Amino acid sequence: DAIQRVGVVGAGQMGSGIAEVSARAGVEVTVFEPAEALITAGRNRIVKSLERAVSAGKVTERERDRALGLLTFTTDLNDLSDRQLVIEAVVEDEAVKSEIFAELDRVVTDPDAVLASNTSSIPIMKVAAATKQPQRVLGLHFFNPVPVLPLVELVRTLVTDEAAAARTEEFASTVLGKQVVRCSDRSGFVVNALLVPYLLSAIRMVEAGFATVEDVDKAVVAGLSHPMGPLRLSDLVGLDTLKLIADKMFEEFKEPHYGPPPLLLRMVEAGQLGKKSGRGFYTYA
Amino acid sequence: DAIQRVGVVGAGQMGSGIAEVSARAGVEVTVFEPAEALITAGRNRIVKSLERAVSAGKVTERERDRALGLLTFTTDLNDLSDRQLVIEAVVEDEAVKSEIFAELDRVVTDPDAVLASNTSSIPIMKVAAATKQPQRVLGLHFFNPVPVLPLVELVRTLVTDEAAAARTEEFASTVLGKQVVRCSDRSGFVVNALLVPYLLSAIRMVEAGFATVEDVDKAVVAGLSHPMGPLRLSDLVGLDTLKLIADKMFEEFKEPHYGPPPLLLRMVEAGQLGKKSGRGFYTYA
Repeated sequence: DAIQRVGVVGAGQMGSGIAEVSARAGVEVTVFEPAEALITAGRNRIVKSLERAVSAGKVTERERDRALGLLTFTTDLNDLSDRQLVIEAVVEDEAVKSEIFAELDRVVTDPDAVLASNTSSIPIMKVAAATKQPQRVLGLHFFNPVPVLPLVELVRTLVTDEAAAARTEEFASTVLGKQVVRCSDRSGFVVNALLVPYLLSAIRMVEAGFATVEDVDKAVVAGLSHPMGPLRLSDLVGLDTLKLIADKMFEEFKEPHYGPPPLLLRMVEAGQLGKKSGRGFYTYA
Repeated sequence: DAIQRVGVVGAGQMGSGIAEVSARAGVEVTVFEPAEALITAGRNRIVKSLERAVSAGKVTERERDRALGLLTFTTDLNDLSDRQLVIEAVVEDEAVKSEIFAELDRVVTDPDAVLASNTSSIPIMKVAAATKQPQRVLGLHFFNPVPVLPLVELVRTLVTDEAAAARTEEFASTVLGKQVVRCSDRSGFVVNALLVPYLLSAIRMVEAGFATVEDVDKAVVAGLSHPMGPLRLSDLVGLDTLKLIADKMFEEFKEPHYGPPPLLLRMVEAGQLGKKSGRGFYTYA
């Protein structure tokens, strides 16, 4: 019934956060990547994250050691054969995700197991259709920084098994201590679908010279009590990431207000991607 | 150069808020309503407000009385003749605002005086066009609760005098302690033009059964760290106010995503206006 054996495929920012929160909650976690370079970069992310948490008095030294003791890193996909829940968080590319789900579906043989994707941009039904048992597949969508933000979106396809969804929801709630939000398999789900068009409209105001970057952000923090204004927040999301979600939402829904504005296109093309490149709507030193 | 004598036209929720914060800032304030019944309603708003604020530790016993000491209520518009700044916050109706601004213009004779509108729905140029000195008119847009939210929008028309704008900005910053955001005379200004399409998009999600009211609000609070989710917030803005602002944005810009969705229309027709009627997206006892 209950989930004690978790697998994670991918060890970027999101994959590393998902593995960290699962190990800190006391679950056995196996992290898979195809190459030794990617394993070591993933392990180093988790080690550094946990070292910061210790320096700030949020986790003890023994907690940190216990978490690391529950993490197993491997480049053999067969080490995932005994998992009850596997979460995929790799590059946002349809063909790479389909190949990984075909191979997970063969290797992970427990009929009660769940195969979940963290994707923001590929429809869940498309990765489910890569498997021989599509009823085991769903969306489980997390938010950076995964160890802090207490939310997941749980996305059922047309064929997701009801009992698979209930097991996953109970895991996210009872083990990870997160709030669970349900929705249908539609581009952007709930959170991104409200957030991205709002950020785009702010970018359009700036582009049309209707208000400055500083005044838009000021107006939102003071008037709406958000922690951060939309241009600052676009910079944190990443302008390339914002452009990709916007492109997928336009493709699905065809309404022009979902499409990326010209200023955003010009900034992505110049390499002005926000905080991660050193500049977007603001400069980062 | 410096403002010490302020007039407020109207004593509903916004006008009483504007008078309170000016009196607490140590400026002299005359509040005007035509009918004596409206006057008593206003004083009581302000005394309740100042009491609820002494209750929760916020202000020295005598401050409350210094503030009350600086407020004068009148049913004679000619008492506003000596005002340096007059702020109108009456019913959102073009023909009513026009009459008031034409009279104000005749009564206030100082050429350096400023006549300002708190309106959300009428273009500032239209109320300016009703006066003989249009260069004295601008928008000064506050946000409820006015003694808490530290923001105003300062909206220049095509003809607002530079000196009038700079004096008004200095009053808002230096005297009221508010942040000041500039923009042009366009439906929604900055804040409402970002907020309202975002709220409408949440309502469309609810209407299509894509996610529940509680799940959308949960996702925004946990996911985006907003203090309040969009349907809770709609209930607090008022669904009638939301419909009015959406109607004007649609008339100005003609893009369908600015128009009010059918669920919002039916709710307003049913008298389900949010917190103030006892029911909107949620029930209030």
